[PDB]
Amino acid sequence: GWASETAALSETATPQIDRITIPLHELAAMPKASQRLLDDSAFDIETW
Amino acid sequence: ALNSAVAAEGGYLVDPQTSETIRGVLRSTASLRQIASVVNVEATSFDVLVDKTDMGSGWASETAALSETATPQIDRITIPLHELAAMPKASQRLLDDSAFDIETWLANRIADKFARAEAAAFISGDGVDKPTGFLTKTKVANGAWAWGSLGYVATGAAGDFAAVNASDAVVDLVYALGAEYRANASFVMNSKTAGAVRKMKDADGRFLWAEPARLMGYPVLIAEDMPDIAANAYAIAFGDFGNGYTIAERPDLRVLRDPFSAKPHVLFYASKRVGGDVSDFAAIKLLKFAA
Amino acid sequence: GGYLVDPQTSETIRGVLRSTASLRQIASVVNVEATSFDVLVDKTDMGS
Repeated sequence: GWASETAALSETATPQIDRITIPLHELAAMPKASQRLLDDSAFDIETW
Repeated sequence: ALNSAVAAEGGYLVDPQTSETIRGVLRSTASLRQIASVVNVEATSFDVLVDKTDMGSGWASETAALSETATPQIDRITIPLHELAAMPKASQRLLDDSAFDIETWLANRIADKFARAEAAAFISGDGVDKPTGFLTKTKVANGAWAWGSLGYVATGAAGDFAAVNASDAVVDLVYALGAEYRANASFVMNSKTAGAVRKMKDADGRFLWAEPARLMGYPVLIAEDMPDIAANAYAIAFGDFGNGYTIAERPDLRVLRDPFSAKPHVLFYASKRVGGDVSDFAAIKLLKFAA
Repeated sequence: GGYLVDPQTSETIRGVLRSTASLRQIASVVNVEATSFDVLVDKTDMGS
């Protein structure tokens, strides 16, 4: 603030630091493919 | 564009020209420093060494077996060299926007106050944290004069000078001082004592005493810190302060500006340190008004 | 200290700005060192 010609000029204020956390979770998927329908199938399911 | 008197019709184009230097009341400077013994000393104290006595001469015979003669005993006097400090507070917004030189004026106005505050200590100051003036030196009647004391001559009447033979207490004070100290000696009075001296007039109304304002031919230092003519006061002193009084000082003024204590101000802290008391007690006589 | 401040004073005295368009930059300006100027025109034309 404007100090003015005469004043004590006390301590004003300081930005209060706040911390935001990005917990970094994981994204998972487990397609359960049978073994039969994996080698007797003409389509490559393991790459599909 | 018209007359410079009325404001709107061209009166705003004037700008009063201010002073060159910021003047001030010209206060007393007769400080006894210019007549006493000022010695630069960068220490905690000054220790003078005097010879309170003298030797003995023989006038030896042709066959006399010369004996040992006297030898002057020696006195040491310690000038404590106290300090004098003043701390004026000037705003920082002022110092910036103040076309004069406020710092140089503050140091020049302080050095005027110090040269004036130490003039009181050299005359009537006591011993605590300040030089002892020659008035606090156990004044003893003259004739019964010892070394550790200042002599004085009495006037007669208590309130003022003698009732009948006035102006004899002044002349015998002169000739009670020693022909070698009177060579360069001077009275010390205040403004209202030197006035009461000039008002002294003979039996016909004419002044009996005939810019430096000397008295009986000897100079007069018009102090402002000696006592005036009271019931039992020492209003007039006279002596060779060139040898009687010694001043010890550091010939500078240490100013420490402090922008930190008072934050929007600067708070100049200046302090020179000076001390001094009488070193030759035989060289200062006094005029007590008691009896 | 409030007596010895002496504000600055805007080295040149300014004024409100007025328009400079004066019809001189479209009209005909004739330097005439006389009591008056004449012009000679042809209010009509010839015949054929």
